[PDB]
Amino acid sequence: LVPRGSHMNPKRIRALKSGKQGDGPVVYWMSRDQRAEDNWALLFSRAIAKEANVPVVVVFCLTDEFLEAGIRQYEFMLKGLQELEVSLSRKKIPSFFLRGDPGEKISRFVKDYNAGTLVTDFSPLRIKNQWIEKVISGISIPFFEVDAHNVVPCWEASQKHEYAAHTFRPKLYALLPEFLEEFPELEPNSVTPELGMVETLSDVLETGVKALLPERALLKNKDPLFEPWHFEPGEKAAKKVMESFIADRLDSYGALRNDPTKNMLSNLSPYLHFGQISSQRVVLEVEKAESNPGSKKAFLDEILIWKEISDNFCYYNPGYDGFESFPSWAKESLNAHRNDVRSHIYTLEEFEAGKTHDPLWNASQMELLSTGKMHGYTRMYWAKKILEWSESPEKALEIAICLNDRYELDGRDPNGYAGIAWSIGGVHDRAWGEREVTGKIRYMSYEGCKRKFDVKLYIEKYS
Ligand SMILES: Cc1cc2nc3c(=O)[nH]c(=O)nc-3n(C[C@H](O)[C@H](O)[C@H](O)COP(=O)(O)OP(=O)(O)OC[C@H]3O[C@@H](n4cnc5c(N)ncnc54)[C@H](O)[C@@H]3O)c2cc1C
Ligand SMILES: O=c1nc2n(C[C@H](O)[C@H](O)[C@H](O)CO)c3cc(O)ccc3cc-2c(=O)[nH]1
Repeated sequence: LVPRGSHMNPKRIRALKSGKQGDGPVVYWMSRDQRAEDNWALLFSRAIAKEANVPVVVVFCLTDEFLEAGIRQYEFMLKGLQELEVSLSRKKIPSFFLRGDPGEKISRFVKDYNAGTLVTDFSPLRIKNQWIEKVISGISIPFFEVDAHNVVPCWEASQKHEYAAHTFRPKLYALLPEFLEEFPELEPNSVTPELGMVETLSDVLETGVKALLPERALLKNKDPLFEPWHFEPGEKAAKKVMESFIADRLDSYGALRNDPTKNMLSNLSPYLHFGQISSQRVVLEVEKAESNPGSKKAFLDEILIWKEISDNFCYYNPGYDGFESFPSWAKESLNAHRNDVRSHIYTLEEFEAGKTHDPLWNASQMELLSTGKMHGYTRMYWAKKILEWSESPEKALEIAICLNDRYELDGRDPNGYAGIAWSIGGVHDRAWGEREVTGKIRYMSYEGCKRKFDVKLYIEKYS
């Protein structure tokens, strides 16, 4: 059914719904992993199709709202998809396009297109679970899930929530020999569909990407400060970004990754978030590069351990966007400090506009507003001050999530929920010295940042 093959480890795929395979095509419902290369979900779909002697097709369902995403994210995504249509067409793989709630739309497409098998990629977010539940209730064919985003499938890396990077790391590293491997080439279709009410991705893109942008987003926020030229979308551009990282930035990454005045990060996160490039691919190429061992170890721990522990966090904590997901020590500490007098209480709107008393905080928010990607070091500072200057930890978490999800190109992502939870709630951290308001949550002061990098320069750049 799912045939054996070179580099096709069956542990990457599991049945969401087992059943009777139909005579029709294999449909890959693409959602998280928007690429044609290095995509285990697409590769498995193609293998299932080959075994059944049917075509494989791809379908995508555009929702007009997604976790507070606006025009900046939808346009980045849709420009990517425009390129993807060409790549898929070159492999003779049809791509179809739906609009609305994927729950309803995907199950109806499965009926209308007479799919014999359904496959999707893996996301641990609540919204994907909700769509999947609805689809299952509406189909009568087998439905598989493939982890295309993680090197080690999320449900294999650990059977539970990992409290620390140091408990996850040995589990993950022990499984790299099995799962850190090259990808096979995607075989083009050899079987022709020749196949109403179904529009192709090509069809819907004939009048451009702008026509597809959600109306509700534009109306809610014109997004005047966004600068679209910092990150070009799509698989080709992602590859360029990875190659320039390796060539120009990787050697200095270990020394300078915590300095937000230096452009020494990979800049891969928007591409990784939309699955326009594979983290497994990135790891393979970094492993091959001759660079500083310190920098390689640091980079690999981020894209392997911290990225995959974020999927672990969301997968094993259904309330990952809530205070109750925090470790017990942190809930106890924040609870004990709930009635401490705050020095500042900012509204969502004040934080959003960068209108605090702290110019480093404001500059961090301006980097986010202007570029859609805040430096990783200042993201920690930024979220921690939202805790410090909100009425409650719950309110802080709500605000941090909202701004991250509204404005980061790489947001609405397990890495964001996990990073915000680390920052505000000590998830995957330890307790530090007790303070008013913030209790034992790790503190990051303005003066501490001044000691570590040129704060004045960062502020000037985003003024
Ligand atoms: C408050 C807060 C919010 C965050 N929100 C997001 C988010 O919405 N989306 C997002 O992808 N990351 C988020 N992160 C994690 C991290 O800051 C970003 O992944 C990183 O800054 C992206 O830039 P880069 O790809 O140039 O990073 P690089 O340092 O080059 O890292 C390469 C890749 O490794 C992964 N990675 C790196 N650092 C982390 C980390 N700390 N946790 C998890 N994975 C990591 C990412 O996939 C990243 O793209 C957040 C962190 C914090 C503290
Ligand atoms: O399948 C979809 N995935 C969309 N995604 C992808 C999202 O990463 C996945 O839907 C989740 O991983 C759950 O599968 C978006 C991601 C963003 O950051 C912003 C907007 C979207 C919109 C959609 C969408 O309309 N349909």
